[PDB]
Amino acid sequence: MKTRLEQVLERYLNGREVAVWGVPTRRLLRALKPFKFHTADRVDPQYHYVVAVTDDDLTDFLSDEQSKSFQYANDYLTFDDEGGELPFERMCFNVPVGRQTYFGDGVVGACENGYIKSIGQFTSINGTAEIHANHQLNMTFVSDDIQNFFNEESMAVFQEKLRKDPKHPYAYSKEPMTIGSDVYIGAHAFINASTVTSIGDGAIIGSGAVVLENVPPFAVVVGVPARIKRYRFSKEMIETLLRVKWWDWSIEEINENVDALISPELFMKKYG
Amino acid sequence: MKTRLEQVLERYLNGREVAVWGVPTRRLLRALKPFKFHTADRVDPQYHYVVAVTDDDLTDFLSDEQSKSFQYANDYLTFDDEGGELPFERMCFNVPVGRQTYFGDGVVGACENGYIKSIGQFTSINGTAEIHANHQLNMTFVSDDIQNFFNEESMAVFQEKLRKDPKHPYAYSKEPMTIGSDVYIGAHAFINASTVTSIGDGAIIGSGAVVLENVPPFAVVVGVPARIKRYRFSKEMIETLLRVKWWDWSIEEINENVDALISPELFMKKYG
Amino acid sequence: MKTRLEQVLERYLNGREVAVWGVPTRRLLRALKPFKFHTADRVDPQYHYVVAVTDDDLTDFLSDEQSKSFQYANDYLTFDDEGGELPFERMCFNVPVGRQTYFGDGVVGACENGYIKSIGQFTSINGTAEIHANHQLNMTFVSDDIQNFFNEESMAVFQEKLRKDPKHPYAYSKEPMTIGSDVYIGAHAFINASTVTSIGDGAIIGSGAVVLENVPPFAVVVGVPARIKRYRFSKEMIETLLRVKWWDWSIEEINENVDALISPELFMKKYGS
Ligand SMILES: CN[C@@H]1[C@@H](O[C@H]2O[C@H](CO)[C@@H](N)[C@H](O)[C@H]2O)O[C@H]2C[C@@H](N)[C@@H](O[C@H]3[C@H](O)[C@@H](O)[C@H](N)C[C@@H]3N)O[C@@H]2[C@@H]1O
Ligand SMILES: CN[C@@H]1[C@@H](O[C@H]2O[C@H](CO)[C@@H](N)[C@H](O)[C@H]2O)O[C@H]2C[C@@H](N)[C@@H](O[C@H]3[C@H](O)[C@@H](O)[C@H](N)C[C@@H]3N)O[C@@H]2[C@@H]1O
Ligand SMILES: CN[C@@H]1[C@@H](O[C@H]2O[C@H](CO)[C@@H](N)[C@H](O)[C@H]2O)O[C@H]2C[C@@H](N)[C@@H](O[C@H]3[C@H](O)[C@@H](O)[C@H](N)C[C@@H]3N)O[C@@H]2[C@@H]1O
Repeated sequence: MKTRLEQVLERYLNGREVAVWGVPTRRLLRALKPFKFHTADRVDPQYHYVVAVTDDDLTDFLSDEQSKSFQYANDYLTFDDEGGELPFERMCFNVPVGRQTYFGDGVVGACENGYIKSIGQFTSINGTAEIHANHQLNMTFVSDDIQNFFNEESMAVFQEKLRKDPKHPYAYSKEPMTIGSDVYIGAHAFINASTVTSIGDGAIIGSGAVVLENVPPFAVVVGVPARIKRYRFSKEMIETLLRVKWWDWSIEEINENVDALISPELFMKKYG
Repeated sequence: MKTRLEQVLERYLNGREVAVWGVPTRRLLRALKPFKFHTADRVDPQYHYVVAVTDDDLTDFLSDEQSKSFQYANDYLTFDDEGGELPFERMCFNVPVGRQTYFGDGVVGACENGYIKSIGQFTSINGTAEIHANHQLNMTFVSDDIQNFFNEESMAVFQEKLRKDPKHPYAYSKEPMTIGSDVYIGAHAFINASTVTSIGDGAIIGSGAVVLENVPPFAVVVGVPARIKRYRFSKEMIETLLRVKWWDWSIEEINENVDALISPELFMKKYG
Repeated sequence: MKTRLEQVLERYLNGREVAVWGVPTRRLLRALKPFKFHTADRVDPQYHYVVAVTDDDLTDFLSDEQSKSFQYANDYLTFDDEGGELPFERMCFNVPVGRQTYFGDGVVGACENGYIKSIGQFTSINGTAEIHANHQLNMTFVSDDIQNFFNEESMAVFQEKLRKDPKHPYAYSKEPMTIGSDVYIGAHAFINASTVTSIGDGAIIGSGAVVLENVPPFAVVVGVPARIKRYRFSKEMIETLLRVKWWDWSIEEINENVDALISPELFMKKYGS
């Protein structure tokens, strides 16, 4: 598919040459082949778009006096940062991701696995959070890679049972999960992709939480298994929030309405 | 002793040359010295065995149309994948590992530490699972690296007390862990190498579980600390399973009795 | 700002050349600018100090027969190991770290974020442990990166409310946390940098524990969220330990009192007063 980098370069490269900051990998070279590129030496934002290969390389680049006139995404990006936030809506494999939303390699993998339908705007997911499905639980075995030994006939009856399974092994037979906007997920959290179809808008998933069922909008869930500890707002305000959907506002609307975003009391007065 | 790649090349290289896909590392070049190798350009499975250096390199390889004649393990492997599954029983730091069994870097480390006696067949361990022992808890200090300041005399006094400690700090004076066959371990799980000697065949360890005691065969454990939630099968069927040991079956046997593998009621009718 | 490597070379390089064991990186070559360095081939501790670039590189070096003449820290180090243990007290992003103390990249990042005041001596932190703060919980939004869209007037109003927030979003307006000496933190543990200011001396944080408030000295905490399960020692010996502070002892004193360190009963007979 189109990587994050490719989506950014299609939007912001603007005919410049890519200055690679770090050791180029084969995956990077494949992504840059539609573009002119070279190993960064002296860089000028009028002439160059800087791609740091790793986050390590970005730290070095941003520590260098040459980076001062380079703006995030517009002039530079990290290649190995497929979950990194962007100022525009993007695709992660074939999952739409909203603005200013970030996540780590586990969620990137879940996006590739087809476990995720969409990730909302202004959503914050700690890099250590994980999303995996259940194996089959209604067979004699729980192994998945046993199937590498299955011939065509055995694999057919095995696959056929996997669909009829109402418990959705490997996320079969279910809708991929929606992760809403203005969502927060802390370190080492886990969401089960066989048994969860929605993390509601505004949900907060605490560190260490193991989420086995849907999280309602603006619920705060903690623990193993994860349980609703409280809601962020009253029922009336949650009702208003889901109607107004400030997370779809334009940048101008976000700034014009900043007092209502900073103050829930002013939000309710204006919209509720 | 031998890395995973070396065990695979010993079995499958078949007089071909190794085509390296990705930037090589010091440890890869050490593993490749007995074999002729070169940087991959054009590759053909009749002539070449493709070694992807990193998991990212493999992703790039399998996206290239040159790869679709290449079979997993038989014609290509990832070097940085010591926990990766294989169609034959292998060694991981002198720990026997069964067919189609995979685990991540934490479990690889525990094998190197001598914490694990063996890992069974068709066993599936999430890459973020961890296995560590306890430090000593019957001394004034809990630190391990204070011993870096111990002269000869102090080290001898410290080691003699560790060796008679019935709680097996650093897994001293206990049997290394057996992990059974048809076992599942989910994300962020932990197993204490000081207090656990067996994960029974068929055991399922839920994501986030913190396992401090042996897990009986076919038990499902969850939580912090881990406690049994349920058993996969009746006591009679568990007895039957531990007798038949389908996980030692030939590939022919697996396909012939695939009906019994997918239907536990057929399994008990045929073998119970 | 000085890397761990530079701090070690400043003390131990002793006029030698750095032999780089592994593929060098941008960050390594910048840290090696003040030094003589070359790609390692044949290495001799008389002439060379070996820097493994990655931990995997270090595994390869230590499997090589040339490495048996090299002592840890004195003659070799890993570049990608900013939280690695050392025989001297060091800085990690302006955070003092005691001797023989180790931690992983999660704690290193917490150091860089300003969340940690100091980390004590002989403290063992699993590499998978994580320390981060809460976002603001008193606004309409919980996102942080929404602020990339704030103009200067919006950002000012946002930052003003964060600074007056008594629950310390992003660790605002609180003391960075102290992590004591002789501390142990297990795999996948988490400490909340918004609501924790002290992990007491001698505390044990079990694997998977989610620590949301201060851990008293020598308490053992487990669970999500973490709860005190037991103390390592009696009240009297905890008082004695906090006074003797053997973790500040010199190498000479540590070996002279090895018996008191190994047997708590002997520790109290000598120090319990
Ligand atoms: C550079 N500082 C940032 C900090 O900013 C906060 O403290 C700053 C200094 O006091 C303030 N100037 C700022 O207003 C305030 O918001 O907010 C945290 C929030 C946390 N979820 C995470 O998200 C990042 C992810 O970790 C990362 O992976 C992703 N790429 C980007 C995310 N923002 O890391 C950032 C980062 O540590
Ligand atoms: C590539 N797809 C796989 C999926 O297969 C399932 O969904 C497919 C598409 O719907 C089906 N065709 C297939 O029959 C079914 O089993 O099962 C999961 C099971 C999970 N424990 C893990 O194990 C992998 C580890 O994560 C990895 O590290 C290790 N190398 C190999 C393991 N299989 O990742 C795989 C992987 O996401
Ligand atoms: C190389 N072996 C070491 C082992 O030594 C123990 O078993 C040995 C016998 O097999 C004994 N000779 C030794 O006396 C005893 O203490 O103690 C553990 C303690 C654990 N917190 C971790 O800490 C390490 C961190 O994982 C690492 O990241 C950090 N750099 C250094 C830490 N010690 O990994 C080490 C490592 O596995």
